[PDB]
Amino acid sequence: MDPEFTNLIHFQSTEGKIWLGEQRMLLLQVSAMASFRREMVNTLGIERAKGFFLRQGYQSGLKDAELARKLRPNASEYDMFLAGPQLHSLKGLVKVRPTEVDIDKESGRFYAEMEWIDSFEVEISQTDLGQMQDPVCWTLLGYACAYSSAFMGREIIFKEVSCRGCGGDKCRVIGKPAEEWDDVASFKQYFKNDPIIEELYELQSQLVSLRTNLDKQEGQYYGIGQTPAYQTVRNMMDKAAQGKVSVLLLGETGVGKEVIARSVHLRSKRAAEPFVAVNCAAIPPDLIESELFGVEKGAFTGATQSRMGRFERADKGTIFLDEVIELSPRAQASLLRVLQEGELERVGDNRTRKIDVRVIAATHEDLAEAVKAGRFRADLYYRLNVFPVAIPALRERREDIPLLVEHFLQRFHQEYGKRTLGLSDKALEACLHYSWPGNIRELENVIERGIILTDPNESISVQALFPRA
Amino acid sequence: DPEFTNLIHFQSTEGKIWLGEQRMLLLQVSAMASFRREMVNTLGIERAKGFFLRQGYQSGLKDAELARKLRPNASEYDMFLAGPQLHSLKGLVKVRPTEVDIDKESGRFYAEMEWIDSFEVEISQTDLGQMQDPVCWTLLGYACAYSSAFMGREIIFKEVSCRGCGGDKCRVIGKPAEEWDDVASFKQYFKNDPIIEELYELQSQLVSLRTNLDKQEGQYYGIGQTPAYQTVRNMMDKAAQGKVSVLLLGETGVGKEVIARSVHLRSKRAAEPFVAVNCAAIPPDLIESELFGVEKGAFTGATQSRMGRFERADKGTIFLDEVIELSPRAQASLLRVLQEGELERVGDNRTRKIDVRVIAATHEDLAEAVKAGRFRADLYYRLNVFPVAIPALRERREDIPLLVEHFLQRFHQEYGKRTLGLSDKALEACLHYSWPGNIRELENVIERGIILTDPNESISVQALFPRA
Amino acid sequence: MDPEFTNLIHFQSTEGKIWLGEQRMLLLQVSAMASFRREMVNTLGIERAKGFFLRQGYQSGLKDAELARKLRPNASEYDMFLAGPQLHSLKGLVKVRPTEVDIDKESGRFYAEMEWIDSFEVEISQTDLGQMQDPVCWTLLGYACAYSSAFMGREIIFKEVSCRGCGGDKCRVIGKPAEEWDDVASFKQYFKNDPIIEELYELQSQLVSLRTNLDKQEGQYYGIGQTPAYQTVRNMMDKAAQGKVSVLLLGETGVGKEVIARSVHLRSKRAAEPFVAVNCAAIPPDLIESELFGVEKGAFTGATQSRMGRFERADKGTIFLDEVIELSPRAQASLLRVLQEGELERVGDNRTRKIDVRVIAATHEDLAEAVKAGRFRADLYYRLNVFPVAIPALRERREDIPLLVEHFLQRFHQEYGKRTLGLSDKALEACLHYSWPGNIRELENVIERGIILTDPNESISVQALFPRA
Amino acid sequence: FTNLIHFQSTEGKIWLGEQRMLLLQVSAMASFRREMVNTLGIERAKGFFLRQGYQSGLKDAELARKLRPNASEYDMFLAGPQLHSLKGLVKVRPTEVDIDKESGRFYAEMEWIDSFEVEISQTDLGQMQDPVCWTLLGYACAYSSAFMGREIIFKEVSCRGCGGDKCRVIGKPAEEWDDVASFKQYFKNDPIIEELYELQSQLVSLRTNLDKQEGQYYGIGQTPAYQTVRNMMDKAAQGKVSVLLLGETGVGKEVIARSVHLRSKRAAEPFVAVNCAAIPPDLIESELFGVEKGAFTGATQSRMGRFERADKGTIFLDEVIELSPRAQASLLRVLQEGELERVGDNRTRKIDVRVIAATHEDLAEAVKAGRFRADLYYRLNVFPVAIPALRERREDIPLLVEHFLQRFHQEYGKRTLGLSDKALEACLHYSWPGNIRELENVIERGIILTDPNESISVQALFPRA
Ligand SMILES: [Zn+2]
Ligand SMILES: [Zn+2]
Ligand SMILES: [Zn+2]
Ligand SMILES: [Zn+2]
Repeated sequence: MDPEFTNLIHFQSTEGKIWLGEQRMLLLQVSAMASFRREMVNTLGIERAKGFFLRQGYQSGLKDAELARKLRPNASEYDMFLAGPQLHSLKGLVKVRPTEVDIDKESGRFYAEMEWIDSFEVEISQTDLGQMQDPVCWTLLGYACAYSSAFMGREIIFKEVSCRGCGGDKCRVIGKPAEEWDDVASFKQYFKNDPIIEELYELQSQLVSLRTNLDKQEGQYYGIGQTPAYQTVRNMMDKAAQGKVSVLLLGETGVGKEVIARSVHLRSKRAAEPFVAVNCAAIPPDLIESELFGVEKGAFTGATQSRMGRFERADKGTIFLDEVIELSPRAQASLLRVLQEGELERVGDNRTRKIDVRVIAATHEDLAEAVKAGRFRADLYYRLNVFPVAIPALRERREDIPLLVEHFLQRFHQEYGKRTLGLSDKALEACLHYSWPGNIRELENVIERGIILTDPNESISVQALFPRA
Repeated sequence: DPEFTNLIHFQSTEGKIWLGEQRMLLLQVSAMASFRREMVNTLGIERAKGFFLRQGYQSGLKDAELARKLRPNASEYDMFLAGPQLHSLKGLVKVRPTEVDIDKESGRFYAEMEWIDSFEVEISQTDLGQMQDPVCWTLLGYACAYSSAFMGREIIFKEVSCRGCGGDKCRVIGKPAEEWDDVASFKQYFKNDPIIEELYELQSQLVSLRTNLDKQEGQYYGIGQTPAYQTVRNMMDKAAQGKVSVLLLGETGVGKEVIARSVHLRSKRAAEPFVAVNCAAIPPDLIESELFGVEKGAFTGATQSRMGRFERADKGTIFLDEVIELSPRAQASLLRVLQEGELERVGDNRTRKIDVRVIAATHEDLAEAVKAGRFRADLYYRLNVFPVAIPALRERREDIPLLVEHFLQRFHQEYGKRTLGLSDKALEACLHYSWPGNIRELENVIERGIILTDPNESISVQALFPRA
Repeated sequence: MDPEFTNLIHFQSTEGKIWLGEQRMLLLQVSAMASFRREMVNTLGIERAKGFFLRQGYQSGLKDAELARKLRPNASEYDMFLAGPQLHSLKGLVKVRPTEVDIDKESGRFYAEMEWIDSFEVEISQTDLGQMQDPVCWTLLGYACAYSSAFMGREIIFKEVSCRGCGGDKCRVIGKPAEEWDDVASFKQYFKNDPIIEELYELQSQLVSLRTNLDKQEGQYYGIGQTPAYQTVRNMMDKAAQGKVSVLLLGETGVGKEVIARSVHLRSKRAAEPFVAVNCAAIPPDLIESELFGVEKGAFTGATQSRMGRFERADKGTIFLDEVIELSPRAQASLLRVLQEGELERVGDNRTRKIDVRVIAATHEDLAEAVKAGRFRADLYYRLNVFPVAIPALRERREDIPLLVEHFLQRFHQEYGKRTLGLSDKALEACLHYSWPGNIRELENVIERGIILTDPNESISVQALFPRA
Repeated sequence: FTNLIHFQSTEGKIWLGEQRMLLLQVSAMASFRREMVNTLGIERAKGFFLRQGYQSGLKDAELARKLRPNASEYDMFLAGPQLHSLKGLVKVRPTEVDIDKESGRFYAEMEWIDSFEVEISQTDLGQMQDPVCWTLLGYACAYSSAFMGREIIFKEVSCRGCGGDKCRVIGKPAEEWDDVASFKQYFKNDPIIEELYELQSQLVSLRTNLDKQEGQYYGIGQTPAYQTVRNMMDKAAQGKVSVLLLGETGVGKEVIARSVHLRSKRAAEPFVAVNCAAIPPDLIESELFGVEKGAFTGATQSRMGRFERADKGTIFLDEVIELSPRAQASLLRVLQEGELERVGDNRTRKIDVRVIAATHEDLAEAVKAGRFRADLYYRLNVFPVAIPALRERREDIPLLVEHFLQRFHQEYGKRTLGLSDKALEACLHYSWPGNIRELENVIERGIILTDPNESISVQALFPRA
C-alpha cells in the first residue's frame, strides 16, 4: 500500500505514448484479456496455459524489479521490496494486504503472507468458469516469485493457499524460500518453456519421412556438385544420355554405379522405358546365360515353361550389367551379337528375336589386361570401350566429403532425433584424411556408428568413428 | 482531445484503474515484448497472430460501445475518430488519417491511415531480424472492430505497409469486406483450432505407425467371450501345458499360425524359438533338406552343411501348415522325431536328440487323406491326439462386430485418419453372409469399404458387395 | 546252373558287339560304375539317383522277363521265376539265395524272401566311405519288382528289409504283391520323374523377382493399349510433359492421378531430378505452409532447427499437389509466387532463394464455383488452368478394363500364391455392367478379394466377386 | 583278348584280370539317357556323360597298363580301341595313327562302327544335329591323355545321329586345337543339387526376413557373466517384483526385458516397451497414462495410455530417470497400489502391469540432486540386475561375432569364409563402449569392406591403426 508513484507516471497524450520513468507503458483492456485467456485455455489446456501465464508473470516481475531498482536505488530493504506490491496496486492488477512480513537480505531469511483483493484474474474467471478447483491468480503469483527472488537473491516460491475462483472467501498467498518447501519439482516444471511448436514440427517431419520411406529410391547422391571431378562425371553422363552409345562405368566397389546407371537412363531419351539392372556376381554363370537371355521350352534344356530373359524385359529401355567381366563365354558371344546386330536367341531356340536395348556395363577390374588373360573377349571389349566413364573415389573428392556427411546426418537424424548437434573438428579432419575404400557405403556405415555410439553427449566423439582399439 | 484526458479515472488505494465503466490495467512495453516473444516461440506465428487479432477486435468492440455511450450523437466523423483518438489515449499508436469517406446511412466507407510510433514495432525491435509480415496485429483488429461496430457493416482494414517489415511507414487501408477481392486470409485468423489436440493426434499417429513395426501377437480374438471362442480358447490353453503335438483342423485363411504362436506363448517354452513352416513350398528333395538339414561330403551333393528348421526349433516349437503335403520320407522322419525325439541330417550317420513341440495344421480331412495311402496312419494317430477345431465365422455370428470394430480402429489409422461409422444396414448385411474367406476376406472387404468413404462420418451400405 | 544259360552270351570281339539271347548287351567296369554313382549322387539328390537306378532296373527286368518267357516257353512256374534271379547271377550282378517262395500265378498269391550275396551296389557303397543310412541295392530291387510283376501279371513290389550297405549283416529282401502292403506310397514316389532343371529355373526366377524389389517399381497400370480416350489423354500428356507448364488433373477419386504425374515426370526433361508428391489431406494449419515451403530457425518463429520444405526437395524437378484446393490461403499465396516469379522464402527466413520446380496439381472437386465463396484465389486458379487435363472415369474406358485386369492378374500371380490367370467371361460381363464409383483402386481391391476366394480354379469365380448380402 | 574274361557263374560274378565286371542291358541305358535328357537338358547330360566316360577311360587305361606291362608303344595305345570293341561299345577302324611318347607328338583319325549311342538315339530321337557319341569321346580322350601324359582331345567330326553316313573321330593334342574352352567347360562337375540348396536357402531366408524379427541378443552362453545374468532373469521371471536393469548404453536391455516377459507367467499377455528419452517429457506424461476429454488439457477425443494398453502384461521403461515428477508420482501410485488416472480425469482405473525399468545413469545420486523421487527409487531398486559390458564377457565375444557374421553372411548371400585371428584378437582387446550394437556395426562395416573368399582384414574394422 501507500502508492506515491503517481507523480512519476508522466505521459504525453498528443504523441500517443504513456511513460513511467524512462520505461514506456501501455494500457490494455481487461475484457480483451478475459476473452484471450478463455481462448488460450480452450486451445492449450489448463496446465500449459497456467505455466505460460506463470512464466510471463515471472518475466514481468523481473522487469519491474529492475525498474524499481532504477527508481529508488538507496531507499531501504523493506522500502525497496514494498515497491513490488506497490507496483501491483499502481498498475491496477490487485490490491495488496500484507498481513505479515519478515525480511533480512544479509541473513537470507524471508517469509510473507498477503491478501490479494479484487484480482483481475478472478474477475476474468467469472467470465470463463467451470470446475475452477485450483487457484487462478497465476500471473500475480509469478510476478510475486520473480520480484521476491530478484530482491532477495534466493529462489522464492509463493503459493496461493486460497483463491476466490475456487469458492474460497479470500485470495491469500504465502511466500517462503524454495529450500523451505516440500515439493518444488512440480513448480520448477511449471517454469519450463515446453515449446509445443517445435515438437509439432519434429513430429510432422518424422511422420512425413516415415510415410515416404515406402518407394524411397530416388534421392541418393551424385547430385551435390562442389568438386571438379563430380562436375566432369555429371556432364559426361549428360553427354552419354543424349547418345545411343553403350556406356562402361569404370570405378571402384561401393561407389554406387547402379544409381549412376539409373540417372543416365533417366537423363536419356528413353527415361519412361524400363530399366533393368543385373549384378553378374549374384547369378552363377550357368544361370547367368539363361537369365540374361531367357530359355524356351522343348527337349533342349527345356524346362516346363518358357521364361523371358532380362534383355527382352528391358526392350526399348536400358540394361545395366555390374561386374560384366564375370560372364560365361557363350553369354559374352550372345551379348556381342545383341550389341552389334540387335538380335538374340532364347536358349534352345533357333529363331531370332529383334531387340532395341541400350547397354551400360560396369566393372572395377582392369579390363585391358583382363582380355590379355583370356578371361574376357577382345571384340566385346572393343565394342564396350567406346564410352568409358570414370567415377572418382572420395579420396579423389576429399573436399567434397563434408557436404555428404552432414546430409547423411539429416538422413539419420529424423530416424533417431537430432542427436549429436556437433561436428567435432578432429573427426572432420580424420574424415578428410582417409582413403575410404567403401567410398559411400563405408561412409554411411561409419556415420550410423557415430549416431548410435554418441548417446550421452551432444557432440560426436572423434573415437566414435575410426576407434583406436 | 476534448476532453478524453479526464476519462482515465484511477484509485491507487483501491488497486484499480478505470476508463468509463471498464476496468483496465497498465503494463510495460518490454514485458509485452517478452510476452509476444514467448507466445510466438510456443505456438505458430499464425496462432499468435490470430490471438492478438481477436484480442484487439474485442477491445475495439468494447471501445466502440464506450464511445457510443459517451457522446451520443455529435457527428459521424467525430464518433468514428474517437476510435483512433482512444488509440492515441491508451499509448498504442499515433493516428494520421490521410483520407476518409464515411456515410453510416448509405454504408459507404474508405479510409487510409498512418500509424506512427506503434508499440508493436517497438516489440519487433526485440527480434533483431525484420519480420516478413506486418506485425501490428492487435492494432488491425481494434481498427476493424471499431469500424465495423461504428458502421453496422463488416469493415476490414489491411496494413499495406508496416515499419516492422522494413517499410518506411505503417500505412493501412480500410474498406467494407464486401468491397474486397480476397478476404479469406483475414478470416482464417478467427478460426481457433486447439494446438494441443493436434500434438496429441500427431503423437498418436507416429506411435501407431511405429507400433505396427515388429510385434508378433496382435491379430484378432480379443476378450469377446463367445461360447465357441471360449471353448477354443480353453482348448488351446489346456493344450499349451503339455508337450503333446496339436493338430489344427479348420478352414483356409483363419490364421492358424498366430493361433500356434499363442499356444507357444501359453506353453512352458515361450522364450524358446518358434518356427512356422508352410508345406506349400516345393517338396521334392528340398522339403527334406530344409526340414531336417543336409551334411556335406562325397555321399551327397552338399558343398556346405545346412541346419534344418527342426534344429532351429530346438527346445522350442515348430508349426507345420498343410502337413498333408509331405513327402513319405518326410512323414517318416517326422514320426521318428515325434515318437523317439531324434533326427539325423540327410547324408549324416550320427544322430542327435531334440526337444521340439509340434503343431500341425490342415484344411483337408486327414482321415480320408490317410485313406488311399496319401498319409501314414502312424503320424496321423500321433497328431490327432489333441485335435483343435477352429470354427468358421458362419457359426461365429456374435464375434463379427467386435472383430470389425477392432479392424476399423486398425485400418482407420492406415494413411487415412477417417470415419469410425458402421452403418447398421451394412452391419446387418455383414452378419448375413457365408464368408467363404473368414478373416482375410473380411479384412479385404473392410478395406474396400474404406476405399469409397470420404471423411464423411459413415461407411456406405453400398460400398460393400455392390449390386454389380 | 542251367543248360541254356552258359554259352548263351554270344559275342564278337572284332565286330564290336555283345549279345544275350536276342538282346544287345554291354560289359562295364565296376570301378567305372562306382565313379558313375559318385558323380550322380554328387550332382543330384539321393532320391534322384535312387529313382533313376530303380527305373533302369525295372526296365531291364521287364525286358528280361519277356526274354525268359520266350527262352523256355513251357511254363514251369517256379522254374521261370527262379530263372529270374538265375538271370541276375548270370550277369555278374548278385548271387541269389531264395530262402522262402510261394507262387500261384492263377490265384495271384505271391510271397518271397531272398538274400543278395556280393551285390555290386554295396561294393559301390564301399567307394563312398560313409555308410548309407538307407539300403543301397536300388537297381536290384527294381529288376526284382519288374520281373516278378511281368511273371505274375499282378504288380509285385519288393523292399530290402536289410542291406549290407546300410551296415546290415546280410542283404535281405521280401517281395509280395503291392495290394498286400501297408504303406506303398514311399516306393511309388520313385517313379515320378520331375525335371530338376525346371526347379532350378523356377527357384532362380522366384529369387530374382523377389530381389528386384530393391529397384524402384518400373511403374504402375498407366501403360495400356491405344484406346481412343486413353490415346487422347496420352497424346495430351506427352505434349504437356515436354513443357514446363503446370498441369491440372481434374477427375475422380481412385483414378490414379499420382502415377499419371510420375509418368509425366519420367517423360519430362527433368526425370533424373527429384519428384515429390504431396497430398493436402494432411492437417493444414501452419503445418501445410511449413511443410510445403520450409521454416528457418530463429526468434521470429518457434523453430529450434530449420527444416527444408518439400518444394526445395523438388528443386530442378517436379512436385505433385493432390487436392490443391485444400491449401491454406498463405500457402496459396506462396504457391502463386513460386509459380509466377519462381521464388519462395521459408517461414521466418529473411533471405529469398529462387527455385525451378515444375508443378502438377490435381483435384476431384470442381475448381469452378470453388473460386466463388472465396475457397481459392483467382490468380492461382487462372495460373493453373492454362493446361487442364481431365482423366475420365473407367466407365468411358471399359474397353481398357480387360487389359488392366489381365496385367493385374499376372501381377497378382507373383503375390505369394502362384495362383490363377483365368477370367470366367460371365464375371467379365458382370464387371462391365457396373458404375465402379471407385474406379481403379476399388477394382484392384475386388480383384485381390477374388484372388483370396479362389484356389486352383483358374477363372476367378463369377460369384466370388460381390456376393449378395 | 577273350581268353582273359574268364568268369564263374556259380557265385554270380564276372571277372577281367583282377577287376570285376558286369553285363548291363542296352535298352535300360536307352531309357536312362531318355529320362536324363528329360530332367537335365542336353548340354548338361552331355557334360555328365563326357566326364563319366573320361573316368571310365582312365580306369580302363590303368587296367590295360596292368594287363601287359611290356606292351609295345603301339599295342598299348591300341589296347584302348580293342577294349572298346571287346566290351561291346563300338567297333574301331583306325584310319591313321602316329604316336611318339617322348616328344609328345600325337595324331589319329578313326571310325566308330555300330556305336551303341547312335543305336539308343534311334529310340530317343529329335534334334540330335550335334554329335551323340559322348561317352565314347570322353573314354577316347581319357585313354589318350593317360597314355601320352599330355592333354589329348578327340572330336567327333561326323556322327550317324546327325544324319551322317559314318561316325568319324579325330584325336589331336589339346594345344593344337582352336577352341578347347567349350570341352573344358563340359568337364566341370556342375553339382546342380548344391545350387538348388543354395537357392532354396537364400529364398527361405529372404522370405522369412520380411516376417519381422523377434530378438537375438540373448542366448549366447559359455561365459560366467551371461550365465549369472540369465539365472538372475530366470529367478526374476517367475515373480511379479518390479525389476531395475542397471547396465550400459547399447547392451540390449529391451530384448532382455522381452525375454524376461516371455519367461514370466504372463507371456501370452501384451508386452509394451517405452524409451523415455525418445519422447519429450511434456508428451511423456500424457503418453504413459493417457488423457481424458474435457476442457482440461484440450483433447477432442479420449486417448488410452500405454499402461492400459499393457493391461495384464508387462511394461519396460528405458531411461526412467527422465520422467516428469508428476509422472513419477503417478508411476509410484501404479507401482504400489495398481491404480492410474488418465491426465485430466478424476476417476481411478484398476490395472495389472508388471514393471521393468532400466537406466545407465547412476540412479542413487540422481535422487540427491532433486532430479528423481526417493520413494520411487526405493520401490524400483528392490531387484537390481546388472548386465555386464562385453569387456566383462570377452571370452564370450567370439561366439557372438561368429553368429553376427553368419547373420550378415546371409544378409548378402555369399561372403568371406574367414575371420582373421588377428582381427579376433583386436576384437577381444577393445572396450566396446557400445556393446553388441557397436559390435554389429563394426562387423557390418568390415563385411562390406571385404568381398573375396579371404579372411576379413583387421583394418576393415578399427581403421586408421
Ligand atoms: Zn486468487
Ligand atoms: Zn505497422
Ligand atoms: Zn543290399
Ligand atoms: Zn556317332
